[PDB]
Amino acid sequence: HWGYGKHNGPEHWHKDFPIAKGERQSPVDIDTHTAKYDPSLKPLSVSYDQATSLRILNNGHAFNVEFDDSQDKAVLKGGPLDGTYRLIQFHFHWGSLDGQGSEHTVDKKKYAAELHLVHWNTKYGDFGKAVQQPDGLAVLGIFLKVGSAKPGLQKVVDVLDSIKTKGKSADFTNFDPRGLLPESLDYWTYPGSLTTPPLLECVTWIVLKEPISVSSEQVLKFRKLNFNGEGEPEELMVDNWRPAQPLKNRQIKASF
Ligand SMILES: O=S(=O)(NO)c1ccccc1
Ligand SMILES: O=S(=O)(NO)c1ccccc1
Ligand SMILES: O=S(=O)(NO)c1ccccc1
Ligand SMILES: O=S(=O)(NO)c1ccccc1
Ligand SMILES: [Zn+2]
Repeated sequence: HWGYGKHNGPEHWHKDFPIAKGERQSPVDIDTHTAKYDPSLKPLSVSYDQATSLRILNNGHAFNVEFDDSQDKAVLKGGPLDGTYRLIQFHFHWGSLDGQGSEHTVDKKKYAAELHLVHWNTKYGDFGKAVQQPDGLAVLGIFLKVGSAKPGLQKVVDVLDSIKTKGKSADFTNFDPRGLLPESLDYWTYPGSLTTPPLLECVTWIVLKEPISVSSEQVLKFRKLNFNGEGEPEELMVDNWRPAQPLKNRQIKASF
């Protein structure tokens, strides 16, 4: 199936997922000098105080920290969003080297990794129905740069050896996603899509300007994960990022 290898990578996805060449695909390069401040944007509200993480899973593409979304425990509101969006899971995209890893770029600059907190519009009832709507999802993207260690990420880092291969999962309760946010909520927003197949165009992207810093040791542990399942030839889980796609007929707005 799809992956990030030479024969099943981003350049091959379109054959099974035609929308890969669509009109609102993600990620995109964020040209800071073309994005315009938008006064109509309301203050962004990230309410993760009642978040309930459940477990962490290696799905063979990345690892997802899943949350209980049967109620409005962890939600995203405001900004360019209408209504309430429920956090369902978060994951990262990273590279084999510190100079690459992020999916979105800023003035062509690539970060070592990118965090994606996925939320679905509660007016659609469930994630499944949400991915059938143009405003069904909202993903908060956060860039990671190598520097000082990020305390709030260590818990994730230390559980990774228990989910080394595809299909493995482990309990991951009481994790606070607020520990992964930067001080400032300044952001850029634009209409986009999932950056992984099925590449559905149902996402309102909210990408924070301020990156969080993680240590070399922390990202190094991300790179020890496997794309393969237990017992198969080892393929390190690195460079699981989709490159920038054509912006086409879209405008990126800045909250600042
Ligand atoms: O998911 S894909 O990249 N679509 O072309 C793929 C490539 C090779 C074999 C199976 C799937
Ligand atoms: O797609 S997932 O991240 N892993 O299965 C998920 C998380 C919460 C609920 C359903 C699915
Ligand atoms: O676009 S993503 O944030 N990363 O590909 C995403 C992944 C799974 C489900 C929704 C969004
Ligand atoms: O574009 S990718 O397929 N995923 O990031 C890639 C694979 C190997 C090296 C760089 C990029
Ligand atoms: Zn992602």
